[PDB]
Amino acid sequence: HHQELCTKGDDALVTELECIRLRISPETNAAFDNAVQQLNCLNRACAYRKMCATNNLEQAMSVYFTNEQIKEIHDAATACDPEAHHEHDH
Repeated sequence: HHQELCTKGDDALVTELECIRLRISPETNAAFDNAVQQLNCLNRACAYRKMCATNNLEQAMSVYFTNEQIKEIHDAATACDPEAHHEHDH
């Protein structure tokens, strides 16, 4: 859209920031590391949020992990919950 670059603001993106920094559990480290390596944001939230914007990090990370894997790191990095659920969803 436009105003959809994570409309939960930088604030909740910072919440997710800490829920990205929790080392997570999935291929998160390997995958995003060479992913946000691409974008070279260093900060993995730049990566995650730019996918949230219009993709970016998903290149290398998605090469490494599978769709199901990033389902995990999805709810992992947003809910800070990489083990409990592969998908919290609701």
